[PDB]
Amino acid sequence: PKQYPIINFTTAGATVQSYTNFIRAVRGRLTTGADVRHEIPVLPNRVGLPINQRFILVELSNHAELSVTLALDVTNAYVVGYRAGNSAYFFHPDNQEDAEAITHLFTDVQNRYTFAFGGNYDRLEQLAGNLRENIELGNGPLEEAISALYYYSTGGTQLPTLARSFIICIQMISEAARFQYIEGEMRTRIRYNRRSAPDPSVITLENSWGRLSTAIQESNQGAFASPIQLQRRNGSKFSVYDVSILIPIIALMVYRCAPP
Ligand SMILES: O=C(O)c1ccc(Cc2cccs2)cc1
Repeated sequence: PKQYPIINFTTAGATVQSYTNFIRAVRGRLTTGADVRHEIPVLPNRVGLPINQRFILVELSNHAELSVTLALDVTNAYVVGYRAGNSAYFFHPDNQEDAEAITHLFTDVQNRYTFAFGGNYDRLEQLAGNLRENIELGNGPLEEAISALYYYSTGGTQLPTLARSFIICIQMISEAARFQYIEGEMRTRIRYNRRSAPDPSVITLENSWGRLSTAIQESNQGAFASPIQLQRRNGSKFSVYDVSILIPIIALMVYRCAPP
């Protein structure tokens, strides 16, 4: 339709309800082409997906009324790049096909840049000089991340702050879309007007998203080949035998194959 779907969100006067509707809307657009036949939605297969269905845009704004737009890949719900003003910035794609795909984003803009680095946490934590466990999430942090992303395009933001801001945005949007549990953790932060880094329960879920997507889609009648290990709020390890307990926790999965 000329442009990809746009969801708007603002930190200005943000409430639990407004964040909830925002995440609801993002999931909606992510799952237009999803396989919703089983207990957990499966995002469209990367292979053969027409380019006009490949991305969604998330436009973020704050009290300062600065605006940036993130591009998310519908196949994994992950941020691939963003726009601020007349410039767009992309994470380093892993292959030639992904590199072609992003040429279809933000075609309007004068200035296009591809970072040397990918958008995985390991690398972003390195650039930020900060682990996820010491980077606070909440409305306040998201407000500041929006400003920092905007001012990267004017020379006002240094790369470590940019990376820290991506880590914030990805967790509060992509991971909240992927995980009802993480969305809920954000709702609590918004309710009580607090900012705090994610505990190990949030972090291991984020790290386990691909593995969980795999174990679930390769399960025998919903029971797992081998158990997957997660962490509680206090760091203690437990394991999960079957999908039952994960249906309320994971909202979307990356396409995975299945056995012979
Ligand atoms: O006991 C806890 O603190 C705890 C246990 C499990 C999780 C992850 C899940 C929450 C609901 C189902 S699995 C988080 C925190």
